[PDB]
Amino acid sequence: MSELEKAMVALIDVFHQYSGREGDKHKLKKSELKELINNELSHFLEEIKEQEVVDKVMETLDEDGDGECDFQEFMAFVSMVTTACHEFFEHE
Amino acid sequence: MSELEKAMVALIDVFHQYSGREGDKHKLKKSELKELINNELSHFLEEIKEQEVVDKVMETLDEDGDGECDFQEFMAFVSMVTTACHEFFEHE
Repeated sequence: MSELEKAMVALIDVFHQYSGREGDKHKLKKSELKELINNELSHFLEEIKEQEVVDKVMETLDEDGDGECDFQEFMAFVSMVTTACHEFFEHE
Repeated sequence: MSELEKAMVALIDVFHQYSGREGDKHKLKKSELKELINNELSHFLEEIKEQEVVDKVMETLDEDGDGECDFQEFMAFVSMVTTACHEFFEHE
């Protein structure tokens, strides 16, 4: 019944879901990760002030596009992008 | 209407709330951060296999206990701890 719990804990669910799709149940794919952000989230993205944060995770993302991601990797990857844009509390 | 959106985006809300408590509205406090994790989350914690992940963020947390945290800092800090415990998809 809290914010970080229902929300943060909900993230742990996405991995059990998206990753629970195919046989694997503890490893994602650089493509399902880049898609996880530009698909599930993709909404408050406008100019992206942290071009280095999104270009850093998006770079390693398009750099391999041939391996799989982990749970701590797709986790620290979804947070950096959700914090890239400077305006995150102002949606007028 | 997605998992990463309602969840991940919900996190951006916690900062606008917990931090929106006092005058500041874009900076948390090492104490409200450590409390943000052990207060809002605190639930699926059992043995914590990543004693280094929780001891790493919990160390810098109890190391300063005198400054304030940012939004990308409290963000990458809440993800590392929610991924510290190895068992995150098995709650029997």
